[PDB]
Order: sequence, then C-alpha cells, then structure tokens
Amino acid sequence: MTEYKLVVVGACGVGKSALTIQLIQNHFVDEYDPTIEDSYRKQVVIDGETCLLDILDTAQYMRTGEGFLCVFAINNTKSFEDIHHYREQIKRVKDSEDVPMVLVGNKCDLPSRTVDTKQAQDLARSYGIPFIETSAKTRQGVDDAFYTLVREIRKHK
Ligand SMILES: Nc1nc2c(ncn2[C@@H]2O[C@H](COP(=O)(O)OP(=O)(O)O)[C@@H](O)[C@H]2O)c(=O)[nH]1
Ligand SMILES: [Mg+2]
Ligand code: NA
Repeated sequence: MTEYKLVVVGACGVGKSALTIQLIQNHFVDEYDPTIEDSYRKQVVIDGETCLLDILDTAQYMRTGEGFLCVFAINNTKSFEDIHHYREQIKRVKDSEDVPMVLVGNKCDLPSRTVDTKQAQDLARSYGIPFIETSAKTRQGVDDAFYTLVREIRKHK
C-alpha cells in the first residue's frame, strides 16, 4: 500500500497536536504537552484509496516529509504572522520551491476571530497552495486538510 509521510508545523498553541490526534484517535485534546513531538499512523481511505499516513507532529524526519501542513489559528494573529517562517523552513529542508503544502486556519469554532478568510486566502494564493479552515474541536475540515495534502502529493508525483 502507498505510504504518505506528512509533517505538521506552525507556531506553538495553534492546534498541531489537536489536529493530529483528532485525525488519528478521533478525539479532541483540551491540552497536550507542547514539548511532545511524536509520529502517529492511521491507515485511512482517501477518495476510495487505502493508504498509510505517517504524521510527524512537530514541537531526522522533517527532511523525509512528502507534504506539510502549515497551521495557524484564526484567533491568533501572531501565529498567522509566523507562517512565512515555517514555509521558508520547509523550502530549505526540501531544497525545493514546489513542495506539497496546505495552509490550515484552525480553531474556526471560536468567535474571537482576528485573521479573516480573505487574509488567509491571500497568503495561500501567494504560495500557490490550498487553504483549509478547520476545527480540531468539532472535526470541521480536519480530514479535508490532511486529505487535501495527500491529493497535493499525488499531483506532485
Ligand atoms: N476551541 C479550539 N481549541 C483548540 C483547537 N485546536 C486546539 N485547541 C486548543 O488549543 C490549545 C493548543 O493546542 P495544541 O494542539 O497543544 O497546539 P500545538 O502547540 O500547535 O500542538 C489546546 O488547549 C487545545 O485544546 C480548536 O480547533 N478549537
Ligand atoms: Mg503540540
Ligand atoms: Na485586522
């Protein structure tokens, strides 16, 4: 079966771990030690295809990543501001401009929003990447974010 190595990056507190655990374990974590960096697997079906996802939740495996989720939180302007740092890291570690990537705006369940959809869509367009709005709490968008990334890897191959 086809394996996809995915890496989740972004500022502390955006929901990288919550997004990962919701995908893998089907539950929402209200707190998750921010120093734990681990890799997590789930065999899933994406568009009818069975595949293995190896997901590195960051906090010697970044460089082997085939696609990256760049996460910010929609009530965390600072995390949005930091996205360019993580995009550039990824370019450098892959030595490429064309790396499969998805911009994820998480915590969409929260009303105290400060990054609007247009802002984020504009950033995504400046990188040529999809933008997906998620909630790790509700599950909105979660599969779509990871599965879109897999679809970007599929195209890239
Ligand atoms: N309301 C809400 N809280 C979230 C969401 N995702 C994460 N959180 C919370 O935000 C905090 C940080 O999440 P965490 O996954 O540890 O962020 P990380 O540092 O990026 O791994 C925790 O208290 C999570 O419960 C979400 O979509 N909605
Ligand atoms: Mg974490
Ligand atoms: Na503003």
